[PDB]
Amino acid sequence: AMANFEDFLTLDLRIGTVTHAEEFPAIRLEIDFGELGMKQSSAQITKRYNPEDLIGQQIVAVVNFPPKRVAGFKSEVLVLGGVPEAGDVVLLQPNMELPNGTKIS
Amino acid sequence: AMANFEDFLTLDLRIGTVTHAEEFKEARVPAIRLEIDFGELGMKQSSAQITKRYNPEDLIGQQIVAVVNFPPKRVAGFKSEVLVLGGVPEAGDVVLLQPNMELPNGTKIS
Repeated sequence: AMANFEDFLTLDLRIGTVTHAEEFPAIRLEIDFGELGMKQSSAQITKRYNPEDLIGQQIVAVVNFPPKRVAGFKSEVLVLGGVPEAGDVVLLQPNMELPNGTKIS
Repeated sequence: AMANFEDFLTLDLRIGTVTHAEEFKEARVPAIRLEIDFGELGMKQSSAQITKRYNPEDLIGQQIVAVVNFPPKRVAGFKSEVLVLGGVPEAGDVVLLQPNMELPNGTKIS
């Protein structure tokens, strides 16, 4: 099914840096989005990522959806990844460091 | 302004690998013309205004992220079939998105 570019333009895709990560199947993240401030995300990225690995990792997120609660944790942004098989995620990242809050287009 | 998740679900974002790249002028703007392998979707062509930070040589074999289900974009005879995504920290400056680890071409993004 063909998509509308104006729907893409409604999305706010940003770069942010992971500043905290914790696991108690998801990882709770806090992420620095620059002028947008700090935001939380819950990400089902336990297949490949250990919370230690992630501090200072730059990610790509959609920042302007309504929040959702995952096991009580407020997830405010949707962190984007490729899914080559069910349960598996590889994070997207910029190829070079960018300023936090950089817009994607 | 707040976006609807259902609208996001209409988009088809995919990983592809650049197999060929050439510097050219798109409507008198320096750009790189890319041929990109999207796995099950096959080969697609795109133009990207990425000359600030990229040269054709170092793009070959690189994996990128693109939206593949928009109508094609045409500029001055050049059809772009996918939108290659990048961060734009200032005018003229593009840093490409990439997967953090290797993925099969055509892998879907969510």
